[PDB]
Amino acid sequence: AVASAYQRFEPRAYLRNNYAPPRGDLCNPNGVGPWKLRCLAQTFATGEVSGRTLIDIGSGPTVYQLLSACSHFEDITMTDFLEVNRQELGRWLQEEPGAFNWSMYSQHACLIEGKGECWQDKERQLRARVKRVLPIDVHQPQPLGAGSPAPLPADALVSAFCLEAVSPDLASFQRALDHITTLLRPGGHLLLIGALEESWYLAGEARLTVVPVSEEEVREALVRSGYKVRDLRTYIMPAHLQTGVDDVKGVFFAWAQKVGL
Ligand SMILES: Nc1ncnc2c1ncn2[C@@H]1O[C@H](CSCC[C@H](N)C(=O)O)[C@@H](O)[C@H]1O
Ligand SMILES: Ic1ccc2c(c1)CNCC2
Repeated sequence: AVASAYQRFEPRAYLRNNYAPPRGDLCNPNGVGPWKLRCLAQTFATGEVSGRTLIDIGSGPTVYQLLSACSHFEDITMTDFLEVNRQELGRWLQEEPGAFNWSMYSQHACLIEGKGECWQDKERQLRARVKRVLPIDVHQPQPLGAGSPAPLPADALVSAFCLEAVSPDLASFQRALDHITTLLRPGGHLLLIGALEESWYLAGEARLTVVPVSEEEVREALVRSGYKVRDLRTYIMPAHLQTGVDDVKGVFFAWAQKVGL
C-alpha cells in the first residue's frame, strides 16, 4: 500500500530535496550529481548499450537519467505511476511555465561527455527523442501496459530510485525487478540507480517507507532476475549531503545485461 503514501507526493518538494543545492550543486566532483552522471556517461560511452527503443521506469519528475542516454536511442519512453509527475515532466518537455530547471545537469552531462556539445543542443535532443510519458506500475506482472504504445521489447532500460522506493520488502523489490525485466529484449541492457540502505524519505507531506537494500542484495536480485551484472558501483553519501530529507547511506549504480541463453 505504498501507493497510498505516494498520493500525497509533491513533485516540486521532491525536486527541491534532491536536485537543488546541496545535492544539486554540481560544482565539486565529490558530489552525487557528478558521480551519477559520470556512471551514466561512462557506460554509454563504451558504446555497448545501444539500439532504437529505450524505456525509463519510474521517471518521477526528473530527466537527468536520460541526458547521456538520449544520444544512443531515437525512441525514448518515460514513465511513472503518479500523474502529478507525468505532468511535471510535461512542463519540461513542452517547455511550459514553471518547469524544472535542469541546466546544470545538462551542462555537466555535456562536460563529462566531452563532445563539445552545448547544453541547449542536448536538452533539445532529449526533448525530441522522448516520444511519450506513460503511466506505469512495477507491481503489475505486465507493468501498467496491457497494450502500451511503448515499442516492446525495449532495447534498453533505465531506472533511478524507483524499485527500492515502491516496494515494502526485499521480496517485492525482487518481483518488481522481474516485472520490468520482462520489458527488456534478451541481450538487452539495464541501467539501475538507487538508494543503498535507505528506509524513508520526504517529498512534501508524503513520507515514503522504503526498503533498505545493500550492494550485495541488489547484485543478487539482479542475478536472480536473469542478468549478467556488467558493472556495480557504490557512492557513499558524504556528511554534507546528509540533510534531513531521508536517511540514505549511499547510492548504487548497476549496469546489467539480460542474459540471453
Ligand atoms: N508502483 C509504482 N511503479 C512505478 N513507479 C512508481 C510506483 N509507485 C511510485 N512510483 C514512482 O517512482 C518514483 C520513485 S523516486 C523518483 C525517481 C526518479 N527517477 C529520480 O531519480 O528522481 C516516484 O516518482 C514515484 O511516484
Ligand atoms: I542523492 C538521491 C536522489 C534521489 C533520491 C534520494 C537521494 C533519496 N530518496 C529517493 C530519491
